[PDB]
Amino acid sequence: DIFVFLLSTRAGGLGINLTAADTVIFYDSDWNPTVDQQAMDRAHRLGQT
DNA sequence: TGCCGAGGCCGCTCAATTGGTCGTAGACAGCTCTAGCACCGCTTAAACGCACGTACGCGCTGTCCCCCGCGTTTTAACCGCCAAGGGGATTACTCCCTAGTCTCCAGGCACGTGTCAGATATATACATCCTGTGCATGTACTCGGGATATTG
Repeated sequence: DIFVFLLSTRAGGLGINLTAADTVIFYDSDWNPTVDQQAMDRAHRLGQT
């Protein structure tokens, strides 16, 4: 049902296991990488096909 | 110079108040009482309030005559302060005991009536006690002089 999830990277970018998402959009970006890497790899992980 | 070190602005997360919504349980408002006994209306023969010079009692008044007030300033320590120290008032936790609930259960006594008496009120006669008045001394007072106590 739910088309889109809205997150802030520091709140939702860790641990969350959002394997249901086909795609990721950053509306803005932080001065520090690694945050975004976590935010992406909490979709991109072993559960996906 | 350098470096950097120290420096100054902005999203999480938690923790009281605040206000909102849920549902349910006696307790409030109201009805009909009904029922009855007080309020009323209606007389009566009743007490006690009240509008009203005058005798006159004292509240208020025109005088002079003095202490305590009124004014000054030195000082004197009273009272305020701040800062430090010690503990004891305080806080937060864990174990514990009973405060509180309900429930059953009885009879103690506070409740109520049933009769009718020793009580106290009211009158008349009255004597007596008590008030208001008038009337001596006896003291408690104000003063002066000296002894004892106490402050500086």
